[PDB]
Amino acid sequence: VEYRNWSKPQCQITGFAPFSKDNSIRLSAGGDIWVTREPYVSCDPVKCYQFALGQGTTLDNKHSNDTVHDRIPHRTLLMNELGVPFHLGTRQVCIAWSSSSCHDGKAWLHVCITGDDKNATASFIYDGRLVDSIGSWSQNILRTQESECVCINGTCTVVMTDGSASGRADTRILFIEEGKIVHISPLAGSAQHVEECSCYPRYPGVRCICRDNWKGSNRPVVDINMEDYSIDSSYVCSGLVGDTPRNDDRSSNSNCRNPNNERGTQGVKGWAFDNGNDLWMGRTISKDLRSGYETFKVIGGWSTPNSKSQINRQVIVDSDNRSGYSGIFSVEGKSCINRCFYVELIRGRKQETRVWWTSNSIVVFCGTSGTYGTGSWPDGANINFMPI
Amino acid sequence: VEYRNWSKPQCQITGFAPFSKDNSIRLSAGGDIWVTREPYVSCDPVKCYQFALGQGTTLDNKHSNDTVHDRIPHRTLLMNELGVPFHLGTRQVCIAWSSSSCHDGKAWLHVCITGDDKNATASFIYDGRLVDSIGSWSQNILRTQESECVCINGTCTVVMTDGSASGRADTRILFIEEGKIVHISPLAGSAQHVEECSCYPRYPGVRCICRDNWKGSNRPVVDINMEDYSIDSSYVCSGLVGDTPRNDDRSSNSNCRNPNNERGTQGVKGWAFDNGNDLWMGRTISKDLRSGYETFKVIGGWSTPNSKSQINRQVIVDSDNRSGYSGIFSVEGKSCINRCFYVELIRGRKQETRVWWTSNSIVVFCGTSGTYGTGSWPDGANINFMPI
Amino acid sequence: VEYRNWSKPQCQITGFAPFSKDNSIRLSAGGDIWVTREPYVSCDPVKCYQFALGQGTTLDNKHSNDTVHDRIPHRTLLMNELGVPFHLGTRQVCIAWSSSSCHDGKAWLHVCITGDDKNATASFIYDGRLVDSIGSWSQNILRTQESECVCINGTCTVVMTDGSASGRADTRILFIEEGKIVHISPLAGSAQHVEECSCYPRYPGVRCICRDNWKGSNRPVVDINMEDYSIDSSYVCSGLVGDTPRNDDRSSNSNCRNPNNERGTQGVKGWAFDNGNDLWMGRTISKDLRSGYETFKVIGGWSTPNSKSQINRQVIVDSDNRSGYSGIFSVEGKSCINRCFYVELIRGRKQETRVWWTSNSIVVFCGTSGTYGTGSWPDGANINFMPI
Amino acid sequence: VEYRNWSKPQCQITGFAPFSKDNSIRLSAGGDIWVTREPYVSCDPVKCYQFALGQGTTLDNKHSNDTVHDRIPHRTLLMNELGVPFHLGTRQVCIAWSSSSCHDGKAWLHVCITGDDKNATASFIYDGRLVDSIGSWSQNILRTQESECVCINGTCTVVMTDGSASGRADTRILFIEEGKIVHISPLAGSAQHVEECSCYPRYPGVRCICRDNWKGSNRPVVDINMEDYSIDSSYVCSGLVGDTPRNDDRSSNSNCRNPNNERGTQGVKGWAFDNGNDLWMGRTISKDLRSGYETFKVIGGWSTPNSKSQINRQVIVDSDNRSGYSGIFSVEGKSCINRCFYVELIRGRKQETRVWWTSNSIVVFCGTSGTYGTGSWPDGANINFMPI
Ligand SMILES: *[C@@H]1O[C@H](CO[C@H]2O[C@@H](C)[C@@H](O)[C@@H](O)[C@@H]2O)[C@@H](O[C@@H]2O[C@H](CO)[C@@H](O[C@@H]3O[C@H](CO)[C@@H](O)[C@H](O[C@H]4O[C@H](CO)[C@@H](O[C@@H]5O[C@H](CO)[C@@H](O[C@H]6O[C@H](CO)[C@H](OS(=O)(=O)O)[C@H](O)[C@H]6NC(C)=O)[C@H](O)[C@H]5NC(C)=O)[C@H](O)[C@@H]4O)[C@@H]3O)[C@H](O)[C@H]2NC(C)=O)[C@H](O)[C@H]1NC(C)=O
Ligand SMILES: *[C@@H]1O[C@H](CO)[C@@H](O[C@@H]2O[C@H](CO)[C@@H](O[C@@H]3O[C@H](CO[C@H]4O[C@H](CO)[C@@H](O)[C@H](O)[C@@H]4O)[C@@H](O)[C@H](O[C@H]4O[C@H](CO)[C@@H](O)[C@H](O)[C@@H]4O[C@H]4O[C@H](CO)[C@@H](O)[C@H](O)[C@@H]4O)[C@@H]3O)[C@H](O)[C@H]2NC(C)=O)[C@H](O)[C@H]1NC(C)=O
Ligand SMILES: *[C@@H]1O[C@H](CO)[C@@H](O[C@@H]2O[C@H](CO)[C@@H](O[C@@H]3O[C@H](CO[C@H]4O[C@H](CO)[C@@H](O)[C@H](O)[C@@H]4O)[C@@H](O)[C@H](O[C@H]4O[C@H](CO)[C@@H](O)[C@H](O)[C@@H]4O[C@H]4O[C@H](CO)[C@@H](O)[C@H](O)[C@@H]4O)[C@@H]3O)[C@H](O)[C@H]2NC(C)=O)[C@H](O)[C@H]1NC(C)=O
Ligand SMILES: *[C@@H]1O[C@H](CO)[C@@H](O[C@@H]2O[C@H](CO)[C@@H](O[C@@H]3O[C@H](CO[C@H]4O[C@H](CO)[C@@H](O)[C@H](O)[C@@H]4O)[C@@H](O)[C@H](O[C@H]4O[C@H](CO)[C@@H](O)[C@H](O)[C@@H]4O[C@H]4O[C@H](CO)[C@@H](O)[C@H](O)[C@@H]4O)[C@@H]3O)[C@H](O)[C@H]2NC(C)=O)[C@H](O)[C@H]1NC(C)=O
Ligand SMILES: *[C@@H]1O[C@H](CO)[C@@H](O[C@@H]2O[C@H](CO)[C@@H](O[C@@H]3O[C@H](CO[C@H]4O[C@H](CO)[C@@H](O)[C@H](O)[C@@H]4O)[C@@H](O)[C@H](O[C@H]4O[C@H](CO)[C@@H](O)[C@H](O)[C@@H]4O[C@H]4O[C@H](CO)[C@@H](O)[C@H](O)[C@@H]4O)[C@@H]3O)[C@H](O)[C@H]2NC(C)=O)[C@H](O)[C@H]1NC(C)=O
Ligand SMILES: CC(=O)N[C@H]1[C@H]([C@H](O)[C@H](O)CO)O[C@@](O)(C(=O)O)C[C@@H]1O
Ligand SMILES: CC(=O)N[C@H]1[C@H]([C@H](O)[C@H](O)CO)O[C@@](O)(C(=O)O)C[C@@H]1O
Ligand SMILES: CC(=O)N[C@H]1[C@H]([C@H](O)[C@H](O)CO)O[C@@](O)(C(=O)O)C[C@@H]1O
Ligand SMILES: CC(=O)N[C@H]1[C@H]([C@H](O)[C@H](O)CO)O[C@@](O)(C(=O)O)C[C@@H]1O
Ligand SMILES: *[C@@H]1O[C@H](CO)[C@@H](O)[C@H](O)[C@H]1NC(C)=O
Ligand SMILES: *[C@@H]1O[C@H](CO)[C@@H](O)[C@H](O)[C@H]1NC(C)=O
Ligand SMILES: [Ca+2]
Ligand SMILES: [Ca+2]
Ligand SMILES: [Ca+2]
Ligand SMILES: [Ca+2]
Repeated sequence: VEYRNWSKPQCQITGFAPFSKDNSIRLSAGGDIWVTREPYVSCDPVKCYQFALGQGTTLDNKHSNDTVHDRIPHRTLLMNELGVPFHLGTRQVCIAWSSSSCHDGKAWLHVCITGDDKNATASFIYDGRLVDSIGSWSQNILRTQESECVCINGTCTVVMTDGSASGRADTRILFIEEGKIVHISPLAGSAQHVEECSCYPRYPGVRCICRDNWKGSNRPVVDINMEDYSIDSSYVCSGLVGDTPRNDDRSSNSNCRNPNNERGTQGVKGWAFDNGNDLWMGRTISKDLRSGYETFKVIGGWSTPNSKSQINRQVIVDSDNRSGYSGIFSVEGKSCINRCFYVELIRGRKQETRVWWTSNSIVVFCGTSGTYGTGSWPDGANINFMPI
Repeated sequence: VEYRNWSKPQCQITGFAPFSKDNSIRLSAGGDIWVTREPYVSCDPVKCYQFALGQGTTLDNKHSNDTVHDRIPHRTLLMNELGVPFHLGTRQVCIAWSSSSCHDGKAWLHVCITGDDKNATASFIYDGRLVDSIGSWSQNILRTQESECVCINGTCTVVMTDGSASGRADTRILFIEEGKIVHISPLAGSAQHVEECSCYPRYPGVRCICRDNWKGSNRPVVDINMEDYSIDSSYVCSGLVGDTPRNDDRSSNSNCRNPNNERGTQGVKGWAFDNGNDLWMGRTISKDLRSGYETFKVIGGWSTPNSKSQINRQVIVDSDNRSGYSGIFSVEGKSCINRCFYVELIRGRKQETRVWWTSNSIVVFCGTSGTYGTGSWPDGANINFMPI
Repeated sequence: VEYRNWSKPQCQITGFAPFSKDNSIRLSAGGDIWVTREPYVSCDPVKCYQFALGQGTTLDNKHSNDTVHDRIPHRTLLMNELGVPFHLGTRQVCIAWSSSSCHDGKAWLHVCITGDDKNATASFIYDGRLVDSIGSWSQNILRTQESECVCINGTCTVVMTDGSASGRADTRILFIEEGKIVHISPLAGSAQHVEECSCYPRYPGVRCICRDNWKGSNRPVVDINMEDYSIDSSYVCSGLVGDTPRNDDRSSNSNCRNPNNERGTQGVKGWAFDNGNDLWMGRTISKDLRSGYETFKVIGGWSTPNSKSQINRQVIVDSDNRSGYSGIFSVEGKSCINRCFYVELIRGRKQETRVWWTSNSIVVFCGTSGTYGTGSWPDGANINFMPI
Repeated sequence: VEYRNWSKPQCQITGFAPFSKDNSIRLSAGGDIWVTREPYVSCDPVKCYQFALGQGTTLDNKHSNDTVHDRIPHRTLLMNELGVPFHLGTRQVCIAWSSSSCHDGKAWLHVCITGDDKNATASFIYDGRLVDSIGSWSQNILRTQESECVCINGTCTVVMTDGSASGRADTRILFIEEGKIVHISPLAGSAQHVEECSCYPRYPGVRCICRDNWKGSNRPVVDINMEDYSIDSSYVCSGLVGDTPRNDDRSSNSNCRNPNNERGTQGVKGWAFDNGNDLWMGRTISKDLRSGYETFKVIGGWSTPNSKSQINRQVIVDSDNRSGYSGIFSVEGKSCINRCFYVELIRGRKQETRVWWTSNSIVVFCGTSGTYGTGSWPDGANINFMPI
């Protein structure tokens, strides 16, 4: 067994093709299914696994009432082969209300965060053993990715932040070998706020598109040099802009360097990735609510301040259905490495009031160089049939 | 690990012996079992797996209401070891309302089709990764086998069609190596309509008996030359005729070359395979409804226009119980390769009105050169005990 | 991987020690558990599996009503690691209302019997593939062991009978290599009726203690010569006598050669095994009903006509609780091969009338050369808490 | 595969970091979860498994009524990967109302005890086979660890006791190779009563901190010489004292040699381990009830009679929530071997009267040399939502 070094060209893609859907909410109205949120999928070298933070309860269970809250001591990271839903025989890999897992070629790495908001501890579990831990540096909710970390040659890097949600915060990128933190680098460059990074191997680096929860509608870019541990950061040039709230494409802007200050506050985890000077990306279809999801290529989106020429758009969840968080994940192919993404469909409170729980389900698509058609693949549950 | 090349004689068979039954509908009245239809079983070199398209819900779940529909975005391909039923811990291998999976010696191939009827996309998942995709060529429901594809020396072939259901349609046979489409051949020869092929290794070719949904009660034969990618097609000579609707054996005909035009429209997936000049086959016992299932050898059935001398018949599901789709699957034996088949028993709407769901269960038999007796092995559920 | 040849001394045993209990009936009042009967456990070279014939339904399911019947088309052989109960994710290995499985060192062999009582077919599934089949020779319920077959050097032998239940019947011992029947030997020697053999490796032979359902309270002994395929048969000498109905030890007899004709008709599957001139055995504690279960050594029980000196008795299920079938299974130890047994605890109709189902649970003990104490380990379900 | 010899330094630890929580009671109000108590986790060389004694029933099942009792014939040892809860597909490894499992590098060892209180039998199951058994020496509840045994170079040692609960009792330490008892040593040194040892590898020995159920609030220390089979025993020096009932730190004492006689009677399984002259330990936060759980280092706690200087304390379950038994488990790390612990959170009767069952759930932490924060991770179930 050898370490993953990811040195293969990114595959050229034409757009995305359907890959998986687990249908957890339709099934919960006739089965015992875990209540979850912040899902993600990561992939070892032979097969793919889906993950999620559970709320320590199943949906048709009175303990699902008020699961809107993001942090309780009972949240654990659930892990299953991609496609098998979170039934009662699923494994709780660790205690966590914030996580990031990745496989380095030889074993899985899970960083799990639980604890008091003001004094959280992050555990680094590697190959089944606890190998290290870190406590909260700014005493205000130590958080992380909520999607995959990425390892090159034995070192896995994860980006975490502690500080204000909508204010200045402290961000450090950690480099860890076999579960042991081997270096910590503070954020550098121009990003003003960084939360939930969606990171991906871009040999010899790793690149992350994150959430700016303070001043931007455009998303931050964090660049990690795996050899010097140097960090660099900017914003995505695309004038099209992927966070929610966002302005609307007529009036939206990005200059590649600062927060655009257009409906800056709040956000949603998202992804985007480069292809030459172009950008492939997804965002919700609504500019105000987390509804619908669409992906497209922005010609010039990676390199020209404000480029808004779009092409190859695809609807993934129509605008009348709910979406949520989304992230990227890379699968190594035979000749190139491909990029795929998952989009969390959340259901329940606060937006839907008939029930007292909050849960999600997932749908995931992978890049393709072939051809494809059209569709909309939403959650599917009829809220009127659900246990409340 | 090496590629399956299937070069071994077909085993001589005497008839079929019982092999598996999963009992999914009896169990659904006291367990959480997936709602499914279009089942099939395929087999890797060490063990056999059963598959089916689920309706993204379990039976005792309000979302099972109106599952009569064949295509919704929530259908996924379910996969389990043959014999373990589709309980909540089953894996949804991909998104699909039409599929075909096969194992080439080294990994599984799944072609999954989802999307808009007018603009569907077929994904080629090989060894866990998405490796290729194709969009709809005639903009009218891209569909495929619904049973096993077959691979020889590394190339797997699947036959798909897009076009009218009962009208002229476009059929292409795709050759794919490691998930990547390496050639596409249009249908050739005399078949007029080809849907749902039941294909099997017949070294160095592959032969398929399909469904003619427009003008025939006799079934099409598609012959694929794995070396030139040439396609040839005809109809099965047997005057006995396996599609449903069918005429009745007194008045039924087939001339090996054209649709017989006897109750042509509509059909049901079926199988049949050759043995010298003889034909082994199964069809429903009713000539109008999908009820009962029987298998037999037709002396001369493969080679003489209209041969109707039957022998070795076996009832598999008596004529008072429901059957459905059926297909073939080959298992490599020690000295010869054997042929087996599965018969889908559907239950629910539209035929049975007490409940609002539609689901199936399966029973599967394998060829045998030994001896056997008689029986009838139907679904078994008492419709009056079912959740509605 | 090599073939099991069982050539190691039988371990000297002092009595039996507790080994497993699966608690299927207590659990069925709060879980979806398969309805089953005729359980048995067999063991491959690394681990042990428990088996049973299911009634194609779970207990809290309306289809469990009237499961008293021994043969319906929906019965399948269930198989799980010893100790995990038959939950909905269990595998139905084959269709069968009568079975026998064994592992020959390299793969499992399952002989499964389904079909019409007057024309049943037995399938020989080996290593996942159907490899052979046989039809009913006397047209009257082809039946077999209901416990483990045993293989030595590649050949597995099973004993089957077809004929009257309580009358003269036809018994053949089949020798099968890799799933293929390689020889069939008719019964020889003095046994008058042979049903349900409990067989065990006794290098270079196999010895079986069976059920005489016509004229005996003493149990038949069938001896198979694996090298000439010769069969020999007698009755167990012990005057103590293990079938139920039985007379009572004061008035019971056995002369090692003929049925004792003491409450001959009917019976129950049982086991017994030799140790020098002694006999280790188990029987129900009642001489009329299948209640309680006790094991003991009968000094001289193997060799002296009528020996009744008992020693080392152990109660396994007290006389106020229900028991059922019981059988033997051998596990190869490090220096000797040990003998273990399972005892089926049945519940439900006809004896208990509150519920309409019939099911069992199991408890299993293994030989030991150490020390042990006392106990009673019954089913445990309170019939008043059960779903009816 | 080679035998575990545990010869690596203990890792230096700073305190404990969160490791797993299975949430079995919240889940039981919406799923079929086993009723259990006396949990523990043990770990083979690649991964960790959690264990527990089940009460042969699930919680939402009428058979859970009155599960307060510690010994019934239906209790079995359950075993799963750490983190997957005891759902219906869990394996009952053996019959037992008292257990101890450990992995010696090459296979698991399970000592299981069932039987009559006055005449219990302990089975030694090794690598799937029963290999030995022992009967009760003092005819009064043969009991054992209820947490992991530990093996060095092929020999596993377990400590068992038979005798009075609160009175003089007989304790023997057994040494077993491959499931076979190879030597038995009676307790020696100064401990007066020894129950439930929490033992750990301390090359070349094994050290155990146990429960003194007769005369002490301070816990016994048992030292096993793996080379001479010599036993030595004392009490933990720490004046802080970990059993419950206990006096309170102002008035508590320990002189390293005798029971302190401060609220001696009764107890609770616990752990503690040495680090130079210091002691790491956990105890309940209440000195009277099993509520809350806290861990800390006692400077001088291992070597100075009565040392009470505490430092590094951590709350694990706040004082307003229930805790229970706790034990230690060692995981071999890359350069040193680490120590981890589990704390059983019990719920139900007798303390909580709304329901009629008694069950537990677990939370587990592992040592860490890094940093950490604060939290409280209790069971979580709202007793008013539970099935009764
Ligand atoms: C968890 O477990 C516990 C304990 O578990 C064990 O419990 C049982 C269930 C076992 O089976 C095990 O499986 C289990 O593990 C449970 O707790 C128990 O729950 C019981 C109820 O479920 C409760 O009540 C008991 O239950 C027993 C069986 O369930 C009964 O036998 C018992 O009563 C018996 O004796 C009674 C004597 O009076 C008798 O009463 C009859 O009724 C009338 C009442 O009006 C008597 O007299 C009146 O009669 C007429 C009118 O009809 C005249 O009226 S009038 O005055 O003129 O107007 C009479 O004059 C008047 N009498 C006067 C004035 O004196 C009548 O005479 C009686 N009949 C006779 C023939 O005597 C009754 O029929 C029974 O025979 C009682 O019901 C248990 O106490 C309770 N135990 C504990 C420790 O809690 C838990 O419930 C479960 N539950 C859960 C959820 O876990
Ligand atoms: C079957 O399935 C296939 C695959 O899904 C599908 O094809 C894809 O269709 C989409 C939708 O049309 C294509 O994406 C669009 O691409 C155009 C750009 O392409 C045109 O122009 C360039 C040069 O500019 C030419 O080279 C090219 O040949 C085309 O002529 C974009 O402009 C589209 O974006 C606009 O439209 C979206 C809605 O479709 C808006 O939401 C978006 O905001 C953009 O609108 C803005 O700009 C417009 C002017 O530029 C303006 O008019 C609006 O008001 C607004 O300001 C979109 O990206 C995609 O590329 C196709 N993919 C491929 C591989 O062919 C089939 O359509 C489908 N058919 C059916 C029946 O289902
Ligand atoms: C125990 O189990 C065994 C195995 O299942 C079973 O044996 C099988 O029985 C079936 C049913 O009889 C056999 O199949 C029939 O085969 C005949 C042909 O065989 C006869 O004729 C040939 C020469 O022609 C001889 O060589 C041979 O020895 C036989 O004499 C077919 O004719 C049968 O088909 C007709 O009957 C069917 C119903 O059985 C109809 O549904 C079908 O439509 C056919 O009918 C048409 O033709 C008839 C004249 O040809 C006419 O009379 C009708 O009106 C109609 O027009 C059928 O294929 C099978 O081969 C046996 N298998 C083996 C290996 O022996 C036992 O019967 C079973 N016994 C019991 C008690 O359960
Ligand atoms: C703790 O746990 C241990 C292990 O379970 C247990 O020890 C076992 O006890 C049983 C029950 O006593 C023992 O089995 C009995 O063995 C005697 C024979 O042994 C005696 O005699 C021989 C010579 O004959 C001596 O060598 C030997 O030392 C003994 O003195 C059998 O006779 C017993 O069978 C009779 O009793 C049964 C009930 O116990 C009846 O059901 C059975 O039908 C037999 O009765 C018939 O014969 C009797 C005269 O022979 C007559 O009196 C009756 O009316 C009837 O006609 C039985 O097999 C077993 O060997 C012990 N095992 C070991 C390894 O020691 C402890 O007893 C247990 N203690 C407690 C308190 O739980
Ligand atoms: C964020 O998370 C971190 C990690 O959890 C946490 O840090 C830890 O805090 C705890 C609680 O304070 C620390 O443990 C205490 O340690 C002191 C000893 O340390 C002091 O004194 C020594 C020399 O004596 C100095 O070297 C050292 O620098 C400190 O000044 C203990 O005394 C504490 O025990 C007493 O307090 C407990 C409650 O905290 C009592 O329950 C216990 O019974 C002890 O009380 C008794 O003695 C007292 C006098 O000694 C007396 O006043 C009482 O009345 C009573 O008689 C305790 O062990 C731990 O070491 C810290 N860990 C690390 C790695 O730093 C942060 O506090 C946390 N912050 C927030 C906001 O959440
Ligand atoms: C650790 C934690 O609470 N993370 C939460 C984050 C933070 O609130 C934002 O990043 C602001 O910092 O976002 C969510 O609330 C959200 O957008 O739905 C969900 C997530 O659980
Ligand atoms: C992709 C799709 O809809 N396939 C469906 C096909 C087509 O309708 C026919 O092939 C006509 O083209 O047949 C069914 O309707 C049927 O016979 O029960 C089921 C199946 O789901
Ligand atoms: C194949 C079959 O029906 N086997 C059944 C046998 C036969 O009836 C007897 O062997 C008489 O032949 O015994 C049972 O009825 C019984 O004793 O409970 C159960 C079993 O299912
Ligand atoms: C074998 C057995 O009954 N063990 C039990 C022990 C003993 O009672 C004590 O060790 C006194 O000997 O402790 C418990 O009761 C307890 O503390 O909750 C639980 C456990 O099941
Ligand atoms: C088919 O494969 C087998 C097994 O690898 C090989 O021995 C045989 O020669 C091959 N035959 C052909 C015609 O490819
Ligand atoms: C312990 O085991 C390791 C791994 O096999 C070995 O290298 C080491 O030398 C052993 N040490 C002792 C003291 O047995
Ligand atoms: Ca924002
Ligand atoms: Ca037709
Ligand atoms: Ca009899
Ligand atoms: Ca005490």
